[PDB]
Amino acid sequence: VTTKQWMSALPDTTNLAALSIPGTHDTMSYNGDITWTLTKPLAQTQTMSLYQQLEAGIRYIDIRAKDNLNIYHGPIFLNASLSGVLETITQFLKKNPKETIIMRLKDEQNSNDSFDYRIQPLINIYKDYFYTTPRTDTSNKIPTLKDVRGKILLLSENHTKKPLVINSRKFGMQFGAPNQVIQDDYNGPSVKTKFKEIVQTAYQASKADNKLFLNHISATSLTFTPRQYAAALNNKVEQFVLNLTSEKVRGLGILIMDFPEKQTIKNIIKNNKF
Ligand SMILES: O[C@H]1[C@H](O)[C@@H](O)[C@H](O)[C@@H](O)[C@H]1O
Repeated sequence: VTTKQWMSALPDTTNLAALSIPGTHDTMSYNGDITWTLTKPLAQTQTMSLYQQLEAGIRYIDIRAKDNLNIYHGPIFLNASLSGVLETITQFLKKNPKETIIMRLKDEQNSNDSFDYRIQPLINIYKDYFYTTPRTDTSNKIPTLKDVRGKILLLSENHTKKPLVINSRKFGMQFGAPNQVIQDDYNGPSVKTKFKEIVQTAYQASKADNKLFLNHISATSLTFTPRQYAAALNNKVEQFVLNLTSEKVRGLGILIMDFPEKQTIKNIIKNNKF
């Protein structure tokens, strides 16, 4: 099967939590302004553009914005807007209608509630492309592929600490909600330690089927760049996944990476059953 349409080949009845999904950390940090090129080794986390990542099989993206609706990496402008991102993602789903995309949307200045209101008009323009439930529904249950076909599962992260509610509909769910387990030890861990946490989280992910696992392979430190961690960790993660596939262990959750190589993404995909 093609990496461009790998989810379409999966059974409609499969739960989102039962899959091994390749994703990218700080998805848009593959280009940026002058400050971006000056701090390139510290800030860059990807080489492939958004459309290229989607075509390569990535189904989980990490978009970080500010109330001006532009994409940022802290104080660094990434030469992209949320509209441009939304249009790209939406075009991909229109072309490949069975795929689904998990999208973490973070506010870079978590000090304001103005982010929630400002993004609403833009998100509303693409309402037909978002997985949505009624406001009253607090079921929190993880959807089935049938329900998210050709749609975006939004994971909101901002000051309000609540899910994006536009009109009477609740858009996606809250990032960090009780139905998702997150491993995000980014703050300078040793390679050995980081690997243990990745492996432990993947192990726990296999035993459960009622929660979403966001397992970050990514990290930084004052003396080790994202590029350096990826070069050490990605291959180790890849071989671990290859092994588990032999033991018939599937549904490892969302493996969120920096600088993922095409072959690595394919092997994570192959962990699912077709
Ligand atoms: O710099 C970190 C890092 O990128 C983590 O992966 C992300 O989850 C945190 O929100 C962010 O502050």
